[PDB]
Amino acid sequence: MNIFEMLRIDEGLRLKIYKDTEGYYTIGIGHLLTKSPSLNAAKSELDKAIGRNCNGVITKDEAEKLFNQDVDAAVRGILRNAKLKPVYDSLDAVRRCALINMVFQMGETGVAGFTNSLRMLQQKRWDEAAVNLAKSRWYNQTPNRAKRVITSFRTGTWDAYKNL
Repeated sequence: MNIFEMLRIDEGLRLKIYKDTEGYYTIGIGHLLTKSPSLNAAKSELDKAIGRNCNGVITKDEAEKLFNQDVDAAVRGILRNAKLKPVYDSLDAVRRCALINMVFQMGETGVAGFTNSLRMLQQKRWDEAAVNLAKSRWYNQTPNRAKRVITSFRTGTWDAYKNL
């Protein structure tokens, strides 16, 4: 298992514009298009992102390209972030994947706000961190995905995904 397979399980693949769990316009593998209510604004962002008139629809290939960009940008963002970088550097491979997953879903800023949990991860207090991460809107809103990520941080194995 790798970061790509992990995120592909959590986000799915949709080739037509869709609304995410939060009601936002998305396409492909969790690629947020806009937080704006206008499907029109979404179709415009999409065309800008792909470089063609897509009419709200993309190919598998296009979805995967966007995905490659997003994962890359998620990693670069962590590495550039003063709060995130030190945590990432302290982690093992699997747990690094878990942090990338959170950043891909909620953006750098959102994850950097998990001050206490970040501190516990840095200290390698697995059980305490899992408990703290669960006390969040994130967990209450998308509990099955959050549990999967949390288990990854808790155990340092891919057990939560070997099911799936």
